[PDB]
Amino acid sequence: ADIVKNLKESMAVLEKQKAEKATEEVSKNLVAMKEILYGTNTEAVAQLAQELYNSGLLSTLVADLQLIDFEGKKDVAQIFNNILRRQIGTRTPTVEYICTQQNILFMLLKGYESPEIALNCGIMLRECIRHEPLAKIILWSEQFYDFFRYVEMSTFDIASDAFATFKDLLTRHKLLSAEFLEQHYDRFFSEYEKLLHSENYVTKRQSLKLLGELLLDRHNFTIMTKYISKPENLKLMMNLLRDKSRNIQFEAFHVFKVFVANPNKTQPILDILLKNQAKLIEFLSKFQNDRTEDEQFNDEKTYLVKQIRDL
Repeated sequence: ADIVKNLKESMAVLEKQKAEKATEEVSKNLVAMKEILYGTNTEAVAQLAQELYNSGLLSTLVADLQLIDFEGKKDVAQIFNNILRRQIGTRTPTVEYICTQQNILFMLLKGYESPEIALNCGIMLRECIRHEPLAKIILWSEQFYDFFRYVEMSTFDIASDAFATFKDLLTRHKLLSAEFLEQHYDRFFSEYEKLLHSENYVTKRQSLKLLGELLLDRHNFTIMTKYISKPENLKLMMNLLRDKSRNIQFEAFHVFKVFVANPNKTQPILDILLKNQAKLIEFLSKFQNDRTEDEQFNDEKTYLVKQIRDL
Protein backbone atom coordinates (compact mmCIF):
# COMPACT_ATOMS: atom_id res chain seq x y z
CA ALA A 1 0.00 0.00 0.00
CA ASP A 2 1.83 2.99 -1.43
CA ILE A 3 -1.29 4.84 -0.37
CA VAL A 4 -0.74 4.22 3.29
CA LYS A 5 2.79 5.51 3.09
CA ASN A 6 2.11 8.57 0.92
CA LEU A 7 -0.57 9.64 3.40
CA LYS A 8 1.92 9.32 6.23
CA GLU A 9 4.62 11.13 4.22
CA SER A 10 2.13 13.71 3.10
CA MET A 11 0.96 14.27 6.60
CA ALA A 12 4.45 14.64 8.02
CA VAL A 13 4.90 17.56 5.70
CA LEU A 14 1.86 19.28 7.18
CA GLU A 15 3.03 18.52 10.69
CA LYS A 16 5.63 21.31 10.50
CA GLN A 17 5.19 25.04 9.78
CA LYS A 18 4.32 23.17 -0.24
CA ALA A 19 1.31 23.25 2.10
CA GLU A 20 -1.01 23.33 -0.89
CA LYS A 21 0.73 20.44 -2.59
CA ALA A 22 0.52 18.43 0.65
CA THR A 23 -2.91 19.66 1.65
CA GLU A 24 -3.99 18.38 -1.74
CA GLU A 25 -2.13 15.08 -1.56
CA VAL A 26 -3.73 14.47 1.82
CA SER A 27 -7.28 14.90 0.60
CA LYS A 28 -6.52 12.78 -2.46
CA ASN A 29 -5.24 9.84 -0.50
CA LEU A 30 -8.02 10.35 2.01
CA VAL A 31 -10.39 9.91 -0.90
CA ALA A 32 -8.48 6.92 -2.22
CA MET A 33 -8.52 5.20 1.16
CA LYS A 34 -12.24 5.80 1.54
CA GLU A 35 -12.52 4.40 -1.98
CA ILE A 36 -10.51 1.27 -1.20
CA LEU A 37 -12.28 0.65 2.06
CA TYR A 38 -15.74 0.16 0.55
CA GLY A 39 -15.08 -3.60 0.01
CA THR A 40 -16.09 -6.51 2.29
CA ASN A 41 -15.77 -6.53 6.12
CA THR A 42 -7.45 -15.03 6.41
CA GLU A 43 -4.95 -15.13 3.54
CA ALA A 44 -1.38 -13.92 3.13
CA VAL A 45 -2.58 -10.43 2.15
CA ALA A 46 -2.80 -9.87 5.88
CA GLN A 47 0.47 -8.27 4.84
CA LEU A 48 -1.69 -5.21 4.17
CA ALA A 49 -2.74 -5.29 7.82
CA GLN A 50 0.78 -5.71 9.13
CA GLU A 51 1.60 -2.76 6.91
CA LEU A 52 -1.18 -0.51 8.16
CA TYR A 53 -0.45 -1.17 11.83
CA ASN A 54 3.30 -0.90 11.38
CA SER A 55 3.14 2.44 9.66
CA GLY A 56 1.46 4.06 12.67
CA LEU A 57 -1.11 5.69 10.37
CA LEU A 58 -4.04 5.30 12.72
CA SER A 59 -2.43 7.39 15.42
CA THR A 60 -1.16 10.03 12.99
CA LEU A 61 -4.59 10.45 11.42
CA VAL A 62 -6.01 10.95 14.90
CA ALA A 63 -3.14 13.03 16.25
CA ASP A 64 -3.09 15.21 13.13
CA LEU A 65 -6.79 15.79 12.90
CA GLN A 66 -6.31 19.52 13.35
CA LEU A 67 -4.13 20.02 10.32
CA ILE A 68 -6.82 18.61 8.11
CA ASP A 69 -9.66 20.41 6.40
CA PHE A 70 -13.38 20.00 7.35
CA GLU A 71 -14.31 17.45 4.65
CA GLY A 72 -10.98 15.81 5.35
CA LYS A 73 -11.95 15.26 8.97
CA LYS A 74 -15.09 13.38 7.94
CA ASP A 75 -12.96 11.20 5.73
CA VAL A 76 -10.64 10.41 8.63
CA ALA A 77 -13.51 9.42 10.93
CA GLN A 78 -14.98 7.33 8.12
CA ILE A 79 -11.69 5.73 7.21
CA PHE A 80 -10.87 5.03 10.85
CA ASN A 81 -14.21 3.53 11.87
CA ASN A 82 -14.06 1.47 8.78
CA ILE A 83 -10.70 -0.03 9.73
CA LEU A 84 -11.81 -0.63 13.29
CA ARG A 85 -14.88 -2.66 12.31
CA ARG A 86 -13.11 -5.06 9.91
CA GLN A 87 -12.85 -8.70 10.86
CA ILE A 88 -10.21 -11.23 9.90
CA GLY A 89 -11.88 -14.52 10.72
CA THR A 90 -13.23 -14.10 14.23
CA ARG A 91 -10.67 -11.64 15.49
CA THR A 92 -10.83 -7.90 15.18
CA PRO A 93 -7.19 -7.04 14.50
CA THR A 94 -7.55 -3.28 15.02
CA VAL A 95 -9.10 -3.87 18.44
CA GLU A 96 -6.03 -5.81 19.48
CA TYR A 97 -3.93 -3.11 17.89
CA ILE A 98 -5.40 -0.24 19.91
CA CYS A 99 -5.07 -2.33 23.03
CA THR A 100 -1.33 -1.76 22.38
CA GLN A 101 -1.63 1.81 21.28
CA GLN A 102 -3.86 3.18 24.08
CA ASN A 103 -2.90 6.76 23.35
CA ILE A 104 -5.25 6.61 20.36
CA LEU A 105 -8.13 6.37 22.76
CA PHE A 106 -6.78 9.12 24.95
CA MET A 107 -6.21 11.45 22.05
CA LEU A 108 -9.82 10.95 20.93
CA LEU A 109 -11.06 11.63 24.44
CA LYS A 110 -8.97 14.76 24.61
CA GLY A 111 -10.53 16.00 21.37
CA TYR A 112 -13.72 17.08 23.10
CA GLU A 113 -11.61 19.97 24.29
CA SER A 114 -11.14 21.18 20.70
CA PRO A 115 -14.33 22.64 19.22
CA GLU A 116 -12.85 22.16 15.76
CA ILE A 117 -12.47 18.37 16.07
CA ALA A 118 -14.79 17.47 18.89
CA LEU A 119 -17.47 15.95 16.79
CA ASN A 120 -15.22 13.81 14.63
CA CYS A 121 -13.51 12.61 17.75
CA GLY A 122 -16.74 11.38 19.28
CA ILE A 123 -17.66 9.50 16.11
CA MET A 124 -14.41 7.55 16.32
CA LEU A 125 -14.79 7.16 20.08
CA ARG A 126 -18.29 5.77 20.01
CA GLU A 127 -16.97 3.27 17.46
CA CYS A 128 -14.23 2.17 19.86
CA ILE A 129 -16.61 1.76 22.85
CA ARG A 130 -18.44 -0.84 20.76
CA HIS A 131 -15.61 -3.08 21.78
CA GLU A 132 -15.62 -4.13 25.40
CA PRO A 133 -11.81 -4.06 25.58
CA LEU A 134 -11.53 -0.38 24.64
CA ALA A 135 -14.51 0.66 26.73
CA LYS A 136 -12.84 -1.03 29.66
CA ILE A 137 -9.63 0.92 29.11
CA ILE A 138 -11.60 4.13 29.12
CA LEU A 139 -13.80 3.36 32.11
CA TRP A 140 -10.90 2.44 34.38
CA SER A 141 -8.84 5.48 33.44
CA GLU A 142 -8.76 8.72 35.32
CA GLN A 143 -9.51 10.46 32.06
CA PHE A 144 -13.03 9.07 32.22
CA TYR A 145 -14.03 11.71 34.78
CA ASP A 146 -13.29 14.38 32.21
CA PHE A 147 -16.75 13.55 30.87
CA PHE A 148 -18.32 15.52 33.69
CA ARG A 149 -16.50 18.61 32.50
CA TYR A 150 -17.20 17.98 28.82
CA VAL A 151 -20.85 17.15 29.19
CA GLU A 152 -21.24 20.66 30.58
CA MET A 153 -18.70 21.38 27.92
CA SER A 154 -19.48 24.46 25.92
CA THR A 155 -21.71 24.69 22.89
CA PHE A 156 -24.81 22.50 22.80
CA ASP A 157 -23.39 20.37 20.01
CA ILE A 158 -20.26 19.07 21.74
CA ALA A 159 -21.84 18.69 25.15
CA SER A 160 -24.55 16.47 23.67
CA ASP A 161 -21.94 14.54 21.82
CA ALA A 162 -19.87 13.94 24.95
CA PHE A 163 -22.92 12.83 26.86
CA ALA A 164 -23.83 10.20 24.28
CA THR A 165 -20.37 8.74 24.54
CA PHE A 166 -20.67 9.00 28.30
CA LYS A 167 -23.97 7.21 28.25
CA ASP A 168 -22.88 4.44 25.90
CA LEU A 169 -19.82 3.63 28.05
CA LEU A 170 -22.01 3.22 31.11
CA THR A 171 -24.70 1.08 29.51
CA ARG A 172 -23.62 -0.79 26.40
CA HIS A 173 -21.70 -3.57 28.12
CA LYS A 174 -23.66 -4.48 31.23
CA LEU A 175 -21.27 -6.66 33.21
CA LEU A 176 -18.27 -4.36 32.72
CA SER A 177 -20.39 -1.34 33.43
CA ALA A 178 -21.88 -2.82 36.60
CA GLU A 179 -18.38 -3.70 37.52
CA PHE A 180 -17.08 -0.19 36.97
CA LEU A 181 -19.89 1.36 38.97
CA GLU A 182 -19.28 -0.94 41.94
CA GLN A 183 -15.51 -0.41 42.14
CA HIS A 184 -15.80 3.36 41.73
CA TYR A 185 -18.94 4.20 43.66
CA ASP A 186 -17.94 7.09 45.88
CA ARG A 187 -15.94 8.78 43.20
CA PHE A 188 -18.47 8.32 40.41
CA PHE A 189 -21.57 9.47 42.32
CA SER A 190 -19.85 12.38 43.93
CA GLU A 191 -19.12 13.53 40.44
CA TYR A 192 -22.69 12.71 39.39
CA GLU A 193 -24.13 14.73 42.28
CA LYS A 194 -22.35 17.75 40.79
CA LEU A 195 -24.21 17.19 37.51
CA LEU A 196 -27.54 16.93 39.32
CA HIS A 197 -26.92 20.37 40.89
CA SER A 198 -26.21 21.91 37.52
CA GLU A 199 -28.04 25.00 36.42
CA ASN A 200 -27.95 23.82 32.83
CA TYR A 201 -31.34 22.48 31.71
CA VAL A 202 -30.05 19.94 29.19
CA THR A 203 -27.63 18.73 31.82
CA LYS A 204 -30.07 17.98 34.62
CA ARG A 205 -32.44 16.41 32.12
CA GLN A 206 -29.95 14.05 30.49
CA SER A 207 -28.41 13.09 33.82
CA LEU A 208 -31.73 12.46 35.52
CA LYS A 209 -32.84 10.26 32.66
CA LEU A 210 -29.59 8.30 32.67
CA LEU A 211 -29.65 7.94 36.46
CA GLY A 212 -33.04 6.18 36.43
CA GLU A 213 -31.85 3.99 33.61
CA LEU A 214 -28.75 3.11 35.57
CA LEU A 215 -30.77 2.31 38.71
CA LEU A 216 -33.47 0.14 37.06
CA ASP A 217 -31.07 -2.25 35.31
CA ARG A 218 -30.86 -5.51 37.26
CA HIS A 219 -27.15 -5.58 36.59
CA ASN A 220 -26.78 -2.51 38.81
CA PHE A 221 -28.73 -3.85 41.78
CA THR A 222 -26.08 -3.20 44.40
CA ILE A 223 -25.10 0.20 43.12
CA MET A 224 -28.82 0.80 43.47
CA THR A 225 -29.56 -0.58 46.94
CA LYS A 226 -26.82 1.69 48.10
CA TYR A 227 -27.93 4.82 46.30
CA ILE A 228 -31.49 4.71 47.42
CA SER A 229 -30.43 4.41 51.09
CA LYS A 230 -28.89 7.90 51.31
CA PRO A 231 -31.15 10.56 52.76
CA GLU A 232 -29.08 13.14 50.90
CA ASN A 233 -29.90 11.63 47.50
CA LEU A 234 -33.59 11.51 48.33
CA LYS A 235 -33.73 15.14 49.34
CA LEU A 236 -32.11 15.85 46.02
CA MET A 237 -34.73 13.98 44.05
CA MET A 238 -37.40 15.66 46.08
CA ASN A 239 -36.03 19.10 45.45
CA LEU A 240 -35.73 18.29 41.77
CA LEU A 241 -39.40 17.39 41.94
CA ARG A 242 -40.24 21.09 42.31
CA ASP A 243 -38.10 22.35 39.48
CA LYS A 244 -39.55 25.16 37.36
CA SER A 245 -39.36 22.78 34.45
CA ARG A 246 -41.84 20.09 33.69
CA ASN A 247 -39.32 17.86 31.92
CA ILE A 248 -36.95 17.89 34.88
CA GLN A 249 -39.72 17.07 37.31
CA PHE A 250 -40.74 14.18 35.11
CA GLU A 251 -37.31 12.68 35.10
CA ALA A 252 -36.87 13.26 38.80
CA PHE A 253 -40.04 11.28 39.36
CA HIS A 254 -38.49 8.17 37.84
CA VAL A 255 -35.58 8.25 40.22
CA PHE A 256 -37.91 9.24 43.08
CA LYS A 257 -40.25 6.35 42.41
CA VAL A 258 -37.47 3.93 43.18
CA PHE A 259 -36.69 5.23 46.63
CA VAL A 260 -40.37 4.87 47.59
CA ALA A 261 -41.09 1.52 45.88
CA ASN A 262 -38.34 -0.20 47.81
CA PRO A 263 -39.80 -2.78 50.24
CA ASN A 264 -36.99 -2.24 52.71
CA LYS A 265 -36.38 1.49 53.14
CA THR A 266 -33.72 2.32 55.71
CA GLN A 267 -34.94 4.16 58.80
CA PRO A 268 -33.57 7.50 57.59
CA ILE A 269 -35.25 7.13 54.21
CA LEU A 270 -38.51 6.06 55.77
CA ASP A 271 -38.42 9.04 58.04
CA ILE A 272 -37.96 11.60 55.33
CA LEU A 273 -41.03 10.20 53.54
CA LEU A 274 -43.07 10.30 56.71
CA LYS A 275 -41.87 13.74 57.64
CA ASN A 276 -43.32 15.01 54.41
CA GLN A 277 -46.21 12.54 54.02
CA ALA A 278 -49.12 14.97 53.66
CA LYS A 279 -47.09 17.20 51.35
CA LEU A 280 -46.14 14.19 49.21
CA ILE A 281 -49.72 12.98 48.76
CA GLU A 282 -50.79 16.53 47.79
CA PHE A 283 -47.94 16.80 45.29
CA LEU A 284 -48.54 13.37 43.70
CA SER A 285 -52.32 13.90 43.40
CA LYS A 286 -51.83 16.97 41.23
CA PHE A 287 -48.65 15.99 39.47
CA GLN A 288 -48.74 16.24 35.69
CA ASN A 289 -52.24 14.87 35.43
CA ASP A 290 -52.47 16.08 31.84
CA ARG A 291 -50.09 13.30 30.86
CA THR A 292 -52.71 10.62 30.20
CA GLU A 293 -51.11 8.50 27.48
CA ASP A 294 -48.43 7.14 29.83
CA GLU A 295 -50.25 4.27 31.63
CA GLN A 296 -47.18 3.05 33.56
CA PHE A 297 -46.82 6.58 34.88
CA ASN A 298 -50.40 6.88 36.00
CA ASP A 299 -50.11 3.51 37.76
CA GLU A 300 -46.81 4.49 39.43
CA LYS A 301 -48.38 7.65 40.81
CA THR A 302 -51.42 5.78 42.02
CA TYR A 303 -49.16 3.26 43.80
CA LEU A 304 -46.80 5.70 45.40
CA VAL A 305 -49.80 7.45 46.75
CA LYS A 306 -51.01 4.29 48.51
CA GLN A 307 -47.59 3.27 49.69
CA ILE A 308 -47.19 6.72 51.21
CA ARG A 309 -50.71 6.71 52.61
CA ASP A 310 -49.82 3.20 53.86
CA LEU A 311 -46.85 4.29 56.00
